[PDB]
Amino acid sequence: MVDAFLGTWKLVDSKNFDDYMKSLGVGFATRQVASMTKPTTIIEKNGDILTLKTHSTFKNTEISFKLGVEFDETTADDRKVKSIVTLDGGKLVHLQKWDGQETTLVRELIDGKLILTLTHGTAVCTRTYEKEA
Ligand SMILES: CCCCCCCCCCCCCCCCCC(=O)O
Repeated sequence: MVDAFLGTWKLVDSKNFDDYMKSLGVGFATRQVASMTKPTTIIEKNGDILTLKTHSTFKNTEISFKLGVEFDETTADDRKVKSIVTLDGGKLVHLQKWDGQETTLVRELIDGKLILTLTHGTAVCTRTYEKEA
């Protein structure tokens, strides 16, 4: 079940985000500001429809999806992708596909913290979120 993921979460640690963003071709100036941004992520559910909000002073996104059903997405860096999110080994696994490329955004609860692992190419970023509410 998804239920321990639900709520409001704040970024408290980030490792290799610049490498991940550079791998996606994000420009230097956007990486600069993103490296100093601390987002809030809000995860809500209504039945098997999940809504994932990511808020900040820089960029803001919102997606809604049905678990295990593909959806179109336009990412914070303006990639137009085909996406699917599923529970897999108790993790929320978000797979984005575009132009034959793939990136995964994997969320796992470890000791009450939500660990977001971002993989594109060889770049692996780990971001740790702490529960606000
Ligand atoms: C909405 C805020 C996202 C994080 C700061 C802006 C970064 C914009 C350029 C890179 C976007 C890459 C895809 C989205 C990464 C999501 C990271 C996260 O939720 O912590």
